[PDB]
Amino acid sequence: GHMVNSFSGYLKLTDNVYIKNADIVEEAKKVKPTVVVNAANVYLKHGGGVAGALNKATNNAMQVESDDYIATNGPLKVGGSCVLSGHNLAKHCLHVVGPNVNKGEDIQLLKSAYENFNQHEVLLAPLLSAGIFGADPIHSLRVCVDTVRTNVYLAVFDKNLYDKLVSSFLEM
Ligand SMILES: Nc1ncnc2c1ncn2[C@@H]1O[C@H](COP(=O)(O)OP(=O)(O)OC[C@H]2O[C@@H](O)[C@H](O)[C@@H]2O)[C@@H](O)[C@H]1O
Repeated sequence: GHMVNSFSGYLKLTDNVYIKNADIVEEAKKVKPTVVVNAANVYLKHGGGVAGALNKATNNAMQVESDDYIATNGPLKVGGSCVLSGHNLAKHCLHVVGPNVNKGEDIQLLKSAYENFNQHEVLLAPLLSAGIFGADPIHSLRVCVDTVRTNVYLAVFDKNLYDKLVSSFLEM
């Protein structure tokens, strides 16, 4: 049978949102998901954070394909997305651009970002904008839970952040 989208060890937060303390790259190898989400910039230049880890795991294939896409089509809009190959990690990678709060981009665009998730049944995803782009992780989670109606399995790398998110959620 197909052991595709074989998620295990997630906490169910809502009907359609699950969360786990895991490296999204390790989850990708284990699950072989249809879609993995990248927390991208508009240039798909995969730096630190999730983007760099995903790219490193593809031996730079993601960056080469991303360079090609951007050469052809130009940059994404903040809040926008594109579907590219998941290479050796997944069938597809949904590249989504959260607002860069560190450069004072409108936090409103984080709702636009998560809206992209609704075009896909099942996603393995991180918290958009909550790392290098300097949004409050609890805010990213709230906007995710409030916006996404499809099945999202969130991977949080940092144990302490995972614990703060889960406690903060289960108080309301
Ligand atoms: N390997 C990982 N697995 C799971 N979660 C991770 C991982 N690495 C980081 N995280 C967490 O995922 C969330 C997203 O952080 P970033 O990946 O930095 O995303 P973002 O804030 O949107 O920054 C995007 C920017 O950073 C670059 O990676 C990217 O090219 C873009 O310029 C944060 O909570 C971060 O701690």
